[PDB]
Amino acid sequence: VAGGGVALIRVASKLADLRGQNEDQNVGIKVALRAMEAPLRQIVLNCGEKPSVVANTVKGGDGNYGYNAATEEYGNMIDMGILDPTKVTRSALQYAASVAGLMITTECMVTDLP
Amino acid sequence: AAKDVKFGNDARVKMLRGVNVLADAVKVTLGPKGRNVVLDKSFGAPTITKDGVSVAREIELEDKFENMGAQMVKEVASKANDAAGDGTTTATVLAQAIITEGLKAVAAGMNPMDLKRGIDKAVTAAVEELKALSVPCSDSKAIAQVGTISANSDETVGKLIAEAMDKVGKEGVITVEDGTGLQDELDVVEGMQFDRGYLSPYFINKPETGAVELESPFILLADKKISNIREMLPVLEAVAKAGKPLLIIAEDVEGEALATLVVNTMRGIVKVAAVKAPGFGDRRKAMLQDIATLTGGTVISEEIGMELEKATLEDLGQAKRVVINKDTTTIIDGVGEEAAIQGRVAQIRQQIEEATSDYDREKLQERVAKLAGGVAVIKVGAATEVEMKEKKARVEDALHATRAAVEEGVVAGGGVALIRVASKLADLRGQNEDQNVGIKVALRAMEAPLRQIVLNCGEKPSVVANTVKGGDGNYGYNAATEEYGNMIDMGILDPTKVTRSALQYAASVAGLMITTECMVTDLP
Amino acid sequence: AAKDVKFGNDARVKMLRGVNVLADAVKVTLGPKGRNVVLDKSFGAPTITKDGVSVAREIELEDKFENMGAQMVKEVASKANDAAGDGTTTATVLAQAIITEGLKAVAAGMNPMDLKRGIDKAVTAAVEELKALSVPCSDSKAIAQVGTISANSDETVGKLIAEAMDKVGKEGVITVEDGTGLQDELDVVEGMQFDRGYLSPYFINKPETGAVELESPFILLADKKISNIREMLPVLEAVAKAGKPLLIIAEDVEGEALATLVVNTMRGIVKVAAVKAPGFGDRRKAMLQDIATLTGGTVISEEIGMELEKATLEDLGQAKRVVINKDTTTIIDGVGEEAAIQGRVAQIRQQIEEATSDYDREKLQERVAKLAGGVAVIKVGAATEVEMKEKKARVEDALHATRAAVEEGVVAGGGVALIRVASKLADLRGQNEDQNVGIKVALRAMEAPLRQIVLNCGEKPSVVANTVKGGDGNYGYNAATEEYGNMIDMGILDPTKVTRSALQYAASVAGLMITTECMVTDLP
Amino acid sequence: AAKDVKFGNDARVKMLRGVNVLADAVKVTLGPKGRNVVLDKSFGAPTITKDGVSVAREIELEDKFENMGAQMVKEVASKANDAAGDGTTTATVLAQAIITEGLKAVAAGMNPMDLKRGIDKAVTAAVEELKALSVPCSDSKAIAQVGTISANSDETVGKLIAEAMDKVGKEGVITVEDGTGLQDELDVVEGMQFDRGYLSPYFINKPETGAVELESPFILLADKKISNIREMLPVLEAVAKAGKPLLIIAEDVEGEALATLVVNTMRGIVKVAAVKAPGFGDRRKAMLQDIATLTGGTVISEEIGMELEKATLEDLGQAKRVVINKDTTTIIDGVGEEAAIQGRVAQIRQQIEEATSDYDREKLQERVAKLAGGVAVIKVGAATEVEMKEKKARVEDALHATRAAVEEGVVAGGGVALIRVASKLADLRGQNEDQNVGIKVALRAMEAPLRQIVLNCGEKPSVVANTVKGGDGNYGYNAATEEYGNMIDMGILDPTKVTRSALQYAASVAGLMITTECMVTDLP
Repeated sequence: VAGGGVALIRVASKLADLRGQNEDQNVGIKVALRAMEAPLRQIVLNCGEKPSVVANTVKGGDGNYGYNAATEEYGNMIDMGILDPTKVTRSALQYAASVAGLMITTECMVTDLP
Repeated sequence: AAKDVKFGNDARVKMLRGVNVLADAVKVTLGPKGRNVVLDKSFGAPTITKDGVSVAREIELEDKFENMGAQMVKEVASKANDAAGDGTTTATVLAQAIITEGLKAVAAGMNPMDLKRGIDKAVTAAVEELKALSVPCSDSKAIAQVGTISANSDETVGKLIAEAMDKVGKEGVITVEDGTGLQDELDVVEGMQFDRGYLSPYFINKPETGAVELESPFILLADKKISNIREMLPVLEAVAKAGKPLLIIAEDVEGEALATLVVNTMRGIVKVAAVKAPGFGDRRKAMLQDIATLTGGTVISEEIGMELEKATLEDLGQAKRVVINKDTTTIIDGVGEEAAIQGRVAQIRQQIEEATSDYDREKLQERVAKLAGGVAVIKVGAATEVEMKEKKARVEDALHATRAAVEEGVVAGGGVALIRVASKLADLRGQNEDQNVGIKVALRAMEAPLRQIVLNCGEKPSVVANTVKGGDGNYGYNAATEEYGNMIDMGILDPTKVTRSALQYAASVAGLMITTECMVTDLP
Repeated sequence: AAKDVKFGNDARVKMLRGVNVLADAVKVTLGPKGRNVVLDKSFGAPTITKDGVSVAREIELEDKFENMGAQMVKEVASKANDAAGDGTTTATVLAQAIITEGLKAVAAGMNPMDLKRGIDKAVTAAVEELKALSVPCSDSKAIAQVGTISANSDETVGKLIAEAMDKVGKEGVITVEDGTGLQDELDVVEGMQFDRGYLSPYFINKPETGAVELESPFILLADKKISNIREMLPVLEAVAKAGKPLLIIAEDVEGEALATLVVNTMRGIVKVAAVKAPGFGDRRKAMLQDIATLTGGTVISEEIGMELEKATLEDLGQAKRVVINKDTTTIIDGVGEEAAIQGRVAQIRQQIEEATSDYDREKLQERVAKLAGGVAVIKVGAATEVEMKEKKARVEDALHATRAAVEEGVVAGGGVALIRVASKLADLRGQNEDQNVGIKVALRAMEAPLRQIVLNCGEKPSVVANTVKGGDGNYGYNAATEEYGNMIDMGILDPTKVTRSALQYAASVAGLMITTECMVTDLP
Repeated sequence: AAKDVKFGNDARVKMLRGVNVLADAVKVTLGPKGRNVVLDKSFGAPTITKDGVSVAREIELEDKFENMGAQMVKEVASKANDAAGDGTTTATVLAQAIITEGLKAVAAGMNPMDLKRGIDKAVTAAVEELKALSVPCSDSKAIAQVGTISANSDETVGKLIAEAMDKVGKEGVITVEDGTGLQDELDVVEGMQFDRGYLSPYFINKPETGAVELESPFILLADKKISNIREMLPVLEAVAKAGKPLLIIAEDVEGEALATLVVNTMRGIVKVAAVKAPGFGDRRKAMLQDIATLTGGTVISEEIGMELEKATLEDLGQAKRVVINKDTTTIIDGVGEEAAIQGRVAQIRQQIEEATSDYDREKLQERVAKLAGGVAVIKVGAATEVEMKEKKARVEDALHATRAAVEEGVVAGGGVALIRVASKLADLRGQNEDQNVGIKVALRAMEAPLRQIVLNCGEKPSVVANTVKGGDGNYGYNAATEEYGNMIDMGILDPTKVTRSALQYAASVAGLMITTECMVTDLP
């Protein structure tokens, strides 16, 4: 799928309608979606860019329309040669979400005294 | 002397941090199930109130910067209350909203000057989209209804207001006084009202309304500036006698004279208030005369060798009661001869028969109006002095809401009017992505009032907001009975003029702060 | 008493550190998208302004040294505003630029006295290279156009100014007052104006413009110095009567007398202002007379046994209104007999027919000019007192910019005039590498104004600057519409006199500070 | 374990603060009026040196972060000395320069990744602009001249080098040993040299040059990795006998075996050094043979059931002397039969007559070269052992500078070569303003070396720099005689290869640090 973190940002803009059983769960959704923009927004940021402009632009298009941050030029990511094995993007996300979940649901920590 | 200066981001969080204290303290009194705020008072027992206006008056932080922030939204938010007689708490919770997301967007790197224009546009639109939602209100059948709703449903009050507006017109002048017992009284008396406020607070003696008030006072009409009390002594100490308070109307009062008076008002040595003559130029000189005629007595203009010394007690004017606001002076019942005044209007009309212009005509038939219209004076009556002072309070408030609906109509209350107007502009866009955010920020903010009212009621803000955004028109949510429906029909409304004001004003300051880069203040 | 002394490098960073606070606080206003600066005010609601002049007036740091630094660029930067009625913020952001790189170069080991000369050269050149870029402005078709652009495009104002200059000449005297209603009035009255300022601030009562102002005052003309009030009592308390303010014109007022008066002006016990007689020598004595004739009344010169005691009330002068600036006294409408004044000019002309010199001739036909030219008085009119006081403000400002264009022409605004002048001197060199740096520093600095205006607009300073440096003439960048082109044609200009001023002044102080090795101040 | 992490700006000043200690301590040695640096030594009398290399070896700060910074420029700066035999101090003062203004620009808000590219460009250019300024050096008339200048003008040394290069070619192999008395000796012996360094310092025993050195040692040629000493015991203790040091050449030595040996070298129980066989693949296997033939003895490859146990003493190789550097092994005088070796070259040439490729051909005629070229061995002679050990030092250094000129030519010394190259690129620009700064920073930096040499001489850096930037070519400033002119002619030059190196390397680390955002290190 499209690299440079766009694959995620696209998938996110496609689920704006998604909802859950109650307002909390909705936030739960909105939090995860908001988060999926991090990778891209950081790549951009590392490049001394304007994260918001570039993110909104990518969220505007459809498909693998991304932003080759290497040449500051938008277009199709796969054609430009910027991609990531779907398996890694899926993994990174599922895993991140796993630990994120666990910690958000932690109430107690036990450890050794210094 | 030495100052402290903060810049950009640093200086902004300080302001926000400050306004948050203001907004959060004042917004818990918002909405039917609003909570109490306990205002400790110097010596005595605290004050428990739910009046946002009172809570804001006291708020004032310690950090010089945070204060400015809070002090800034207060200056404007009160501007809304002074225009429609209500909607301060509203304008405040609004400004907090705009400001919060706005400064959030700035940190997000976006441009300030654009977020601003984007906001002012989203508002400019909401205001027109609001005039359309506005249900008219012209037949005295409606006046009597709005005045009623604006007084916990006392069909008496509504009627009273109406009977009055009927005697002097919607543009007339209506005054409220204490009754002489059970049963209400109403009638018009030779009076007048111009747009001039007190030349300084302090004179105020009815902080309940924030205005001055004088019984059977004297009116000093002098065409000239006054900065030296030495010209008052002759005809000022002669007023300490008779104990009759004195109203000075002159082109203006400055420094020495003014300060000297602002002093004596607290030191009880004579209670006098003075304000600027109305208008300017030759017209001011003429209007000064109108007043004199209407209140009996004469004007003291240098133009004819008259000095404030060669002025006895009869040269002075006199009426049965005056009332000064932050920007309004109104003379009630003038000693003026009901025959001489009729003669002055004679001239003014034979001066229109020589109106070699259009502007000149209006301004003249605008003067006969004041001088010939008179003033309606409602005297609230009740069973006991308490009930009465209370009712006179409700009437005074209903008389305010009424005039705001008669001017611009009314709209759904409970904060729905705004939330509707907002859902109607989701398509709205601007010149660039920043300006678009500017728009989306303002729209998002317009939900604050409702979402808070709901929140104060231990509800689910989101559910209730979406539901209201679903319907159309004045389909709202009477938070008092947890039941949706038409707001106007349920009796939950706000004079369009106050909702428009609260918004325009909140947006004003929000904009200014989002576009501030530097703050300068004193060192602690 | 005990002092603190800092030296060389140590003492310099302190100044810079100080001027930076001044410059940064004031420059965020620069250009179309300028931001607001919130100035906290003792008691009341803060003041939100974008006026660089107001922001600077308040800045004053705590560190005794840093202050001097900031206080130093303010003394000069204001000198520019007093000369062309504008360009203070500019001169400031300029001095920051020069100073920053300059002290940077000093640390770099280079010589200070050379960096200076290198800078003064780069400037001396920029000023001539600026007179050339200057588009003339002499036909009243242009006056009426500049006056217009200098007032948000009110073609009325421009016209008004022109009609005035047409009556008294480009060198005439134009005064602005309040109107007597709708419609403007203009006409010339027997008046005069000399180059003398108030003998002390405080007298000021219109801090809005920083000047004095007296209505139908009295003018005391005494040829002699005055340091003892004991000579005023007879003819000063006699002025407390009639309440008519008093203007004292004497060779000079010192200590006891002066202080004693500066006191009473705040204590309201009589509002009087006094200034030094014009010129010096025998001419001063003669001009004093001119004034007397023009304002009716007589001069009190010791030369003939006259004492300030044997002076009644008619011996005194009198006019309908006076106005004192930091360096200008102007008498408007003199009681003087329109027949006696005509007789004085008789002498002065029969005294030129005996002009055994050239200098002597000019100075005389220079007096008839003042005494015979009179003064033009514009009375701004508007619909309401508010609109009017506002318009009168715009006219007063346009009347200033106009006179600065009539004298030296106008050039492209938005800071391009400077950036152009800079790109034209890239070849310029001096006596040694240091002086060359001196040049390059000043040139680099002349881009600050534009680069800031652009920056305030969330732009890319570099792109925009290079582009402007690419073209030629008044090819600029209207930052208000993000579109390049001819600045004069787009209506974005600045009187050459102000741009020249801002630059010359900024360079002055920048030079002085770069050449400072020691600072002495009080111990905290 | 627990670590300390610093970020961005915070972490950068730490590095800089660190590298500054390094640079300032090392640069005060620069050029002829270079000062001394006193290096305290554990027990004994301090060491007074002007050798920047030695001063840097010792520098190592306490603050974990600052250290890294200093430790980072050292890693690279030494890389320059290892490539051209000189130019470390240079590369350091350079890196300080780039880094200082660079991080200064970052704080100025500019982009790091751009400053970098701008710098690398400015360099990429300076390198080509340097190859052009480079005066060739091919005729043995020049070699003998450069070798001379690179030895305080001992025309003997220069000649000696030349006579040698003449026998083995510019690409030959030249060795320097102690002489057998007065008079120098030179001759070629059956030897060889490959690009493999010691498998670990410590083995080093001539820290004066930082290399190993063995007299009439044994050479162990085994095609295989070795990590277990248990395979050495049989043929290692048999080497403790005869006391003849041992050189192990195997595919590689790891852990247990390696460590075990690095131990014994300090514990005197046998002095052996080992290095990796040359090349890789089948060629490595073949080259291993070449060595064996050349040094008499055989290879022990598992491929044919041979074990490091069934290996006597004659199976082992032997030569008259070896020398290992950080990346170079060189065998001098092999026991190998001058008749058998001639037979091996027989095969290698009849293997080229079957060269079904081009690559394959070069790599083969590259082997005969090593195996048939032999090694030139210069034996410095002098009057006394002292004079001699000293001269042998000079020759060893001149032999290095010479080879760096023979490869890439020579350019003006005293830091002018760089300052010239810099003034030639003033026009150079990049894709954006940041990159431009990147360029300007690198150029400004290239003046450091000269400006320091001058400074060490109590001169006026600026004057002298501008003067040199005025002229063209190798017009420099012999700081030794305060007289300008042609540097090459005056005898002040540097092998182009070292100047190019110092620059490329300095720029490398400078870049990396300017682009660092995070540092992680151990907690104190």
